[PDB]
Amino acid sequence: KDPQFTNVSVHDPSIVKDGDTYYIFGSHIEAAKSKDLMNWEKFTNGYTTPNNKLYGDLSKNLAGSFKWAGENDADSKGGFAVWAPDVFWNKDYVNEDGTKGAYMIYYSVSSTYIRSAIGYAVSKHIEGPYKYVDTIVYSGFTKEEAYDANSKINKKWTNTNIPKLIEQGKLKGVRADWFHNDGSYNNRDFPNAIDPNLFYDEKGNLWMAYGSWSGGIFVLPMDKTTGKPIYPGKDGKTPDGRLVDRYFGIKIAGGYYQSGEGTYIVYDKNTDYYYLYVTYGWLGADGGYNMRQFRSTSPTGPYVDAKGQSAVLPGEVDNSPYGNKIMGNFLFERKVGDPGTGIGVGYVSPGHNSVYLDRKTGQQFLVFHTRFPQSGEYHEVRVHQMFMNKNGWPVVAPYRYAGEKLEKVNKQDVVGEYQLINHGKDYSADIKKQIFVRLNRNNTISGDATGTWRKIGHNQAEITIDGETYDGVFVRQWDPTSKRYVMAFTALSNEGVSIWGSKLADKTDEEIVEDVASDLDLGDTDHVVSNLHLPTEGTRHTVISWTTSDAKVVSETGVVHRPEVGSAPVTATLTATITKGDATATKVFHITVLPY
Ligand SMILES: OC[C@@H]1O[C@@H](OC[C@@H]2O[C@@H](OC[C@@H]3O[C@@H](OC[C@@H]4O[C@@H](OC[C@@H]5O[C@@H](OC[C@@H]6O[C@@H](OC[C@@H]7O[C@@H](OC[C@@H]8O[C@@H](O)[C@H](O)[C@H]8O)[C@H](O)[C@H]7O)[C@H](O)[C@H]6O)[C@H](O)[C@H]5O)[C@H](O)[C@H]4O)[C@H](O)[C@H]3O)[C@H](O)[C@H]2O)[C@H](O)[C@H]1O
Repeated sequence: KDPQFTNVSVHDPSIVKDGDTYYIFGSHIEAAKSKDLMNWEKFTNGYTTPNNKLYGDLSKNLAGSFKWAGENDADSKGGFAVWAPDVFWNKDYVNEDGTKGAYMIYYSVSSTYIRSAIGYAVSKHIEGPYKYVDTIVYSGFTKEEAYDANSKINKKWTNTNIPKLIEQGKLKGVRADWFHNDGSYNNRDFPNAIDPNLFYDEKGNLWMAYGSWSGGIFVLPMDKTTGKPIYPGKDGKTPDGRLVDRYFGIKIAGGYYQSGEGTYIVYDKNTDYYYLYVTYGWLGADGGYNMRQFRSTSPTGPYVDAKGQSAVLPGEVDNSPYGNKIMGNFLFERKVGDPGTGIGVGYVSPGHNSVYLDRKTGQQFLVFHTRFPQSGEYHEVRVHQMFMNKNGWPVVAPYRYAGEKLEKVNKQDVVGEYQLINHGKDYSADIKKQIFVRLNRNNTISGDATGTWRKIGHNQAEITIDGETYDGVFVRQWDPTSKRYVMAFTALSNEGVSIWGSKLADKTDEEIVEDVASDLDLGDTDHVVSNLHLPTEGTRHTVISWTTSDAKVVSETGVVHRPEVGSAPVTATLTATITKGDATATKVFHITVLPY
């Protein structure tokens, strides 16, 4: 009855459901399918060309886009760069043969941090092969003629699709503000055209939101029929002050060179909210990708967080205060004495997500790529279920989706000790690990934090710590370390902080110290040539202190002193005294140290 998982490495996944089957489409022409959001099979060949699984002859097909960026050019020297797509079924799209209905993949191509463009391709079948249509949004264009190093491409704006639009009367003409004084692209205020996301709204209209760092995230209204932007055509401001551009659209997030990418927007027909997901930080293992969360009553904004702050920054400022941090770097550390093996389950730089909102059950899933502790830049896809908390915010489940659903939750299954992770607001390469609290039968919270708690209705959690209230739900989770299903909670404060709870198994101190003793292993102590690592700490704050029988062979801290060449091997005995509260255990380790 244990869950089975089959993983795949798709960067920047973007989920879509097609009948019985779930599909995700990532960067680098990578894509996979699942029937259960747990077992994925990849079906693509990547950047292979031709016979490219998605695009066929990659270079000739998408050449309309590669005239501008993303092929053997600058940062895509000797390769391609096809980034962060989105895929959906457009029942309204008029084909080349007059019939209506097609799959659309909206993709990015890029060659610098600013020179890039969004284009799209259509197809009879969702697995491809897709067939180019147009290139609709450019960035990194210049006021006069110019070139990037190791690039032959004239960057002047007259090389984009802008002149054609000025002809068709869709734009007045070039906006001066797009350029600095030196005539270069003004990405302080204007976007980098990648990461398109396609969403329908409440009345069934189509929209594309897009962008990464630089000037921010923009949204454009989309002609359901052709697949092309209905450009604003005139500059202006939104009623609340947000920039509207004639070409780029409406600014809904970010700005002033700060991070933010992987836009995904969903209309919730029940809460009547548009939820904006965005990822902060830098994608690699030392860059700290966060996922951030905002909402608006309009698809155009203004999008705000649980604190009621704008996703659009006021200037070059720390962006970390803004947006619900719904997931950062974390590790449910498997300390000495915890069941299972390994370091525990953790993520490094999770993010660039899509969302699937099921029409039948109303269950919501978060879908993202992530790296892992101790694994460098290796990454896999992960799915976490989201549940709607009492304030109209989806709250993310602590663990990957394993078939769980909301249930009636009984108080006696909630009471106990919890490992708790508080994702906070700051972010870095720091991995956040658990503290130890308990939810007591008297509805107080004691341990590494102090406060009160309430179950409300079938499963609503309310957690109060030091005058902050975190609202979310109690829900059952798969803990892959102890290999059991566990009680868990996730809750969100109106500071936009998320806290996670995973319930430890019930144990008394006398049981903890004996679990610690049985787990405490120094490895092979028979042929010792290096220093030994002696853990001073076991699970649930158990102190482990050490003594040695002979400091000349090995110290209290595990530093060994090998005999000089041509000596007899030497031995000492290390004693671990293990104490949790009033309990005590002892374990002895016999050490043999080899001479040089
Ligand atoms: O073999 C069978 C199967 O294979 C196995 O599969 C495993 C495979 O491995 C995966 O590869 C995935 C890896 O990740 C890919 O990377 C992801 C893609 O690229 C991403 O690029 C995004 C970039 O990120 C952002 O950078 C952020 C930011 O933007 C720029 O900012 C700098 C810039 O400079 C400033 O100047 C301003 C000055 O300031 C003012 O004072 C002055 O006036 C101005 O002059 C400017 O303002 C600043 O913005 C910088 O880039 C950075 O700072 C940026 O948005 C993007 O450029 C993209 O998001 C993502 O898609 C990596 O390439 C790939 O290797 C495969 O997927 C997987 O299949 C499997 O195991 C086997 O079965």
